[PDB]
Amino acid sequence: DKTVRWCAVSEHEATKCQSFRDHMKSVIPSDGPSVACVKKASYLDCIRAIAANEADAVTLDAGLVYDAYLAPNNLKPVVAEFYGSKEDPQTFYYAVAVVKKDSGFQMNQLRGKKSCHTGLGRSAGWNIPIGLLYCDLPEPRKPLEKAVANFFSGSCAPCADGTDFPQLCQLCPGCGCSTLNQYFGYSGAFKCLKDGAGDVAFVKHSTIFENLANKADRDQYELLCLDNTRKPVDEYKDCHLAQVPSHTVVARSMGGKEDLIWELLNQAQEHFGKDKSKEFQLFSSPHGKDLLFKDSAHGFLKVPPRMDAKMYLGYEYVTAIRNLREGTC
Ligand SMILES: [Fe+3]
Repeated sequence: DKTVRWCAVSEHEATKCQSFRDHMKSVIPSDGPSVACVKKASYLDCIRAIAANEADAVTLDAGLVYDAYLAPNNLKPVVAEFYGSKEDPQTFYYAVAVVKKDSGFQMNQLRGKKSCHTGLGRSAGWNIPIGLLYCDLPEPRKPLEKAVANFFSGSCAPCADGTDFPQLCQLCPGCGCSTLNQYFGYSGAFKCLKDGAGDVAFVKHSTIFENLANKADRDQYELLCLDNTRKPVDEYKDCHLAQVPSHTVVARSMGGKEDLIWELLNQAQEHFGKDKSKEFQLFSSPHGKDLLFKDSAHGFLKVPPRMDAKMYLGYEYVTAIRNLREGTC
């Protein structure tokens, strides 16, 4: 079988997936890999669809690769994004806290603010900033959601349960887990800050550059540094919360079609990759940012075949995510 069933998360992704499928048909020979689109309501539905042999591939933030590995889904990373450039491929990025200039507060003054997160469980939007915060609370509210809900004065945490924790959806009611939620993802969390809904956006170092083309506009923003100071958004290298690994395509650990997923993706970056074509762009869309893959990605690299999720993420990140979810301090 030469079809890779790609899992698209809701409507904008499904639109781009269809364009992906149709543009690959225009350049890959008829005996080559083809794209079929499967649409689901959230990454987690895609994880389950893949484990159940209803879909083959989906791209996940590395924090979500954790959930993807857990039994009984047992998926594995097979193809990783890289950032930066072909010339120096980065398989990491920086988690940063973006704030508006002249809002005055520092990192130790986040209590009571309104917070914009990319989504529950994601590296920059959640695992890093909450992972740094949780234990350092004097309060054992500590199985996360309730503790974060009380610490901030209202949030948008896409994919959180708004019935159980309404505070975490105050800025984005329903906490929708797809780009139909306008405050989902890196650029949704940035808009949440830009719009004045929240006081801080937990996103990545490219995010503000993806959204504000003009240096004068960007000058109205700053980064919160862990030593309770602020720096210009250009100085993320010296002012970030953490470095985290690349988003990656996951697949079944057995019968995953990983070899065919690589073939589809490699041939796709060849024809429609970074600045390759004006007919189609793997890495951007008129339909939204970060659909199917990150806009900030410049291409794909194959994951070594021995490497399971825990090896991909590494010991410190797997341990932190495990500890963060158990509230162990
Ligand atoms: Fe991410």
